[PDB]
Amino acid sequence: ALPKPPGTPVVTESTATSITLTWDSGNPEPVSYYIIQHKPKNSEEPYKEIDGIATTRYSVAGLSPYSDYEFRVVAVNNIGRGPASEPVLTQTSEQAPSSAPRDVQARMLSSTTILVQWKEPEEPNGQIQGYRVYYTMDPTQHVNNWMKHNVADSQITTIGNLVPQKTYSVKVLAFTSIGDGPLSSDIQVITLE
Repeated sequence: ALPKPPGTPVVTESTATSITLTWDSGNPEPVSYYIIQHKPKNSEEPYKEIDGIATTRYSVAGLSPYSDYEFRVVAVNNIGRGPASEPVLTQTSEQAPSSAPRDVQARMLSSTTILVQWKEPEEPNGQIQGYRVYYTMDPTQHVNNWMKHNVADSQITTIGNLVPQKTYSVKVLAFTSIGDGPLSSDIQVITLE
């Protein structure tokens, strides 16, 4: 007869871009192979299908970081294709952001304070936990020797105690739990009233 549905698949490995599934055959007799059905959790469209999986374990790659996914497994034998299992829900791991905060802007508020603001990076790869604002009077320095101000998840901050009539270079990165993303390319702001 046709195969019965495989056992509900179990996620046993995950990375930022892959999910590894294992399942029970769900069947008394041997199965020829399996088909994995996968989609984003909140897609309302039909599952995509990976055909011809010859074992009861498979890693689905390259998915995107910090994303919700739905999977099912289908068994096939010589008679044909059985019903899909019950779905499993899961989520790929986070990464550091892989793009810079966008539209980074700064303007003078006084001779000693500026206003810095930006937009969220397009590629956060995770929950943004905060931003780090780098600023200096000498941008030839390594960024780790610039002055630094840490911020929570936000898009605007003020920075004070600046020396008047100076060009300050400013760079901003976002960070997730995993790590720091890239720095925006330098902008300049002058402490001139």
